Amino acid sequence: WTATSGSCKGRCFELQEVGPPDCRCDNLCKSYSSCCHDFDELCLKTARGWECTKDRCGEVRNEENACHCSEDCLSRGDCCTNYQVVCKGESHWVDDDCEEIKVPECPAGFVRPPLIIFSVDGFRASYMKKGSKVMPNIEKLRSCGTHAPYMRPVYPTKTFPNLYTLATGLYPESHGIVGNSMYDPVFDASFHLRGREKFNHRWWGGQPLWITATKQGVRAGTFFWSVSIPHERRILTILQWLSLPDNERPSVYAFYSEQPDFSGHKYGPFGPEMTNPLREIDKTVGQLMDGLKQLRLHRCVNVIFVGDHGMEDVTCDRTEFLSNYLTNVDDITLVPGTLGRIRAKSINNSKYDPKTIIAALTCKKPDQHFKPYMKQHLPKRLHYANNRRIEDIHLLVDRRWHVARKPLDVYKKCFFQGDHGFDNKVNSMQTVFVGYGPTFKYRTKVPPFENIELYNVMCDLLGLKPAPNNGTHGSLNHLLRTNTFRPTMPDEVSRPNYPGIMYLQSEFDLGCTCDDKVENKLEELNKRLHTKGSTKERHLLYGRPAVLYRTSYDILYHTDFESGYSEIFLMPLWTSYTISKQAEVSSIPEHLTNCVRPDVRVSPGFSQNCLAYKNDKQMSYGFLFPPYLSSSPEAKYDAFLVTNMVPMYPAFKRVWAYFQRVLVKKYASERNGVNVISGPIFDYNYDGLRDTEDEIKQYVEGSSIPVPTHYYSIITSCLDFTQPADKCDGPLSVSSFILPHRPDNDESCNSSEDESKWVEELMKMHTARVRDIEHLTGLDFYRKTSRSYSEILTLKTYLHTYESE
Ligand SMILES: *[C@@H]1O[C@H](CO)[C@@H](O[C@@H]2O[C@H](CO)[C@@H](O[C@@H]3O[C@H](CO[C@H]4O[C@H](CO)[C@@H](O)[C@H](O[C@H]5O[C@H](CO)[C@@H](O)[C@H](O)[C@@H]5O[C@H]5O[C@H](CO)[C@@H](O)[C@H](O)[C@@H]5O)[C@@H]4O)[C@@H](O)[C@H](O[C@H]4O[C@H](CO)[C@@H](O)[C@H](O)[C@@H]4O[C@H]4O[C@H](CO)[C@@H](O)[C@H](O)[C@@H]4O)[C@@H]3O)[C@H](O)[C@H]2NC(C)=O)[C@H](O)[C@H]1NC(C)=O
Ligand SMILES: Cn1c(-c2cnc(OC3CCOCC3)c(C3CC3)c2)n[nH]c1=O
Ligand SMILES: [Ca+2]
Ligand SMILES: [Cl-]
Ligand code: NA
Ligand code: NA
Ligand SMILES: [Zn+2]
Repeated sequence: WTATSGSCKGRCFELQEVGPPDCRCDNLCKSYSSCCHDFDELCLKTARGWECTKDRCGEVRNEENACHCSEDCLSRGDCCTNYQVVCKGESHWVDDDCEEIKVPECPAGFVRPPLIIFSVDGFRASYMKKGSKVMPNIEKLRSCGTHAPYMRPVYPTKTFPNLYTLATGLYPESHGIVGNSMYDPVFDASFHLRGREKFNHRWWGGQPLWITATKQGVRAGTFFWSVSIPHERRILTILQWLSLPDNERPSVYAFYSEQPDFSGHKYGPFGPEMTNPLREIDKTVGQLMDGLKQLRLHRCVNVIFVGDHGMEDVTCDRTEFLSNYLTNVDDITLVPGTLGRIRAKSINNSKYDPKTIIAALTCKKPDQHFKPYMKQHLPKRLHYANNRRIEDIHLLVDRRWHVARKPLDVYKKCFFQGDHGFDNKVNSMQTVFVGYGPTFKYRTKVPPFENIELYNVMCDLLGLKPAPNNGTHGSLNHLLRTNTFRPTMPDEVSRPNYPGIMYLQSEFDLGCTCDDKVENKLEELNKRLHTKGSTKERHLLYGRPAVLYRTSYDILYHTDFESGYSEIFLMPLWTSYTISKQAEVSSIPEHLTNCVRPDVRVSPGFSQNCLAYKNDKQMSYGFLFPPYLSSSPEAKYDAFLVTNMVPMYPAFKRVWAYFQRVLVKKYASERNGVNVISGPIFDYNYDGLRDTEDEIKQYVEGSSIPVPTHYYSIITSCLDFTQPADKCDGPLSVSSFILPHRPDNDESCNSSEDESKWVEELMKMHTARVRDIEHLTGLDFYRKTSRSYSEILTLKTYLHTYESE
């Protein structure tokens, strides 16, 4: 109950919300049916429209008008945004040449440049080029400021997950807004777009920018606008707030546009009906910039123009129905559309089985347009698993398609021609970023980057210390003229041992055998120097990775590769090797097919054993440095060391062998040499973070050898591919992957065919950032390069997406 009989007089768009049942006059009151009786009359004035005309100039202040063209309007802060243009011979902001903003040029009393966040729903990245003729204000922001060709949203590429990621710097799994629709089993409660539950604070985790600012004594504009308040009124309200006295005036403001998303759903992303919504958004930008210019704030404010996600062509006829696959369709609940989430209809049904649901959904039709996953098997780059609100069973839906439970759900719910929500790598889901203002660079293009990074930069823009988040602070310093954040490399926690020869062959009883008892002063000083690290500068190009947690591990040198070997996990944490463009691929000699050799630098007690693999009928083994790329028949023996061995399911060995035999040489040829770092990952609790020993759920049978959940590789070369990887003088180029270590290849529907038809497609799907691998392993890479640390942070956040242009 609200006693809606108080008044909004003098209170219109008040900045602190009042506690029921006193009536409200803030920009959100409509959404709560809590505005005072007189809110529309006082606060939502529309008389005479939104623009000064010739004959309104100098007029007598009529307070009924939506905006004013009288003489006192400038000092009142409530002129129509085109006042000075109509009545003072001034030019529109878009018609002025842009001039570099070297320093903030602000009115007296401003302690920092204000930040205005202008967010647009469904603004697909290619609108910047394709709609440029009809968006002159936006094009001026873009070309005069700092811009990215596109900005990558988070998954799912839905509105609320992405806006809240923008606000928090957190993945949806961490902030808790994991879709536009959700069930939380602990609350036993549901979140929906329509309705009241979404207002309850328990849905909304992390610390959004407005709370960060408030806690640190930076005043924030109430960010959110009830939908019926028109755009013109939102802009005028922001401009009025910017006229408050210094002690009351916010330093950060937000504008949100429901367009072009609203129309994009109805007409598709490039429907001829889409020109008008784009023109209208540009006009709103024009009104803000003209308004700032009137207030002499146009060279003082930092403006961010940012989208939440793009929009793809999707129609009712491109719907797959679970009723075409499942006999038991009534025993499941589906969250439907551009992603699928499945759980049991009733928790009292003990006959429901996710195993059989997944199987009935796997590779059942030749051109099936969704793929089912247990959430912990989704590509790690999605970071979409560690939340009780994310159902165990997930469907990744092909772009341009929908999934529904039953055909009745679609024709009793063709309306729409656009939608979004798909894999955040998809080109049509990419969105926009432009930063314009004193703190951004002038006429600068920056590479594509992920929206999780922006919270840190908005904090930087406001002099705020960011709450802990998933951005990599410093990776976007290259957007900024000043206020950069100067991070330090994390300190190494564990230093390595460098073991020499300490064990005799006969101390090992690992049940391993090798055909290698075959016999020199020249070449014996040689093998010794290699084992002391003589070739190390060739194979470890960027320093050894730092171990950022407490553990016991050894560095092992070899002719062709270097590794950091964990005495706790009984395998390398990392193995580093360089493969030049000239390198040759050889095969494993026949006599060496099942060769495993004891490593006399590492005790039997800290070694794997071959008997455990023999006894484990499910588990086999592979090598991290591939024997195929050995530099000489003699160096090849190093590759069969028990300290280079890792457990591998036979089904995964198909993947791994093709990577090592075919793909590594292919990249070396294409990139003029590559450096490769590979290693195991353990993430049994699917939280994206390195597991401790006591979190490991699976061991090679009868042993203490832990089974990795994933294998990674980081493949670095010179960005200037005219220089070989091992002799590179400038910026680097990287691609990485985190392959799930699975006992079957059910994920790849064509896996009964030759690896040349399916493995590279699997690797692409599991593309990753170096930063993702750092979280998962507790390692820090690129410790010693000649590049600036900010530049290295950017490289560590790079994702190679394999989408076309
Ligand atoms: C992306 O960035 C984020 C932010 O940095 C990273 O997430 C952080 O990771 C930390 C490590 O996992 C984690 O630290 C834990 O904090 C626990 C206290 O948590 C509360 O307080 C914080 C701070 O205000 C708050 O943010 C949290 O909010 C979460 O929970 C509510 C709902 O419950 C949500 O509204 C909110 O969205 C958020 O949920 C997310 O995080 C939780 C995990 O905390 C997930 O479960 C959710 O699914 C969701 O993803 C909390 O309100 C603290 O209690 C933990 O301490 C335990 O472990 C330590 C090790 O130091 C041990 O010493 C302690 O004994 C303790 O163990 C005890 O509790 C155990 C569990 O019950 C029990 O098993 C033991 O036996 C002990 O009794 C821990 O330190 C931090 O909370 C989150 N922060 C956020 C915002 O999510 C994230 O990792 C990054 N992702 C990647 C890929 O890098
Ligand atoms: C969807 N929505 C909104 C709305 C607008 N902006 C938002 O976040 C932005 C605030 C500024 O920083 C950039 C993020 C949010 C987040 C989701 C809570 C919601 N308002 N009205 C409406 O329908
Ligand atoms: Ca983990
Ligand atoms: Cl959703
Ligand atoms: Na075996
Ligand atoms: Na298969
Ligand atoms: Zn939408």
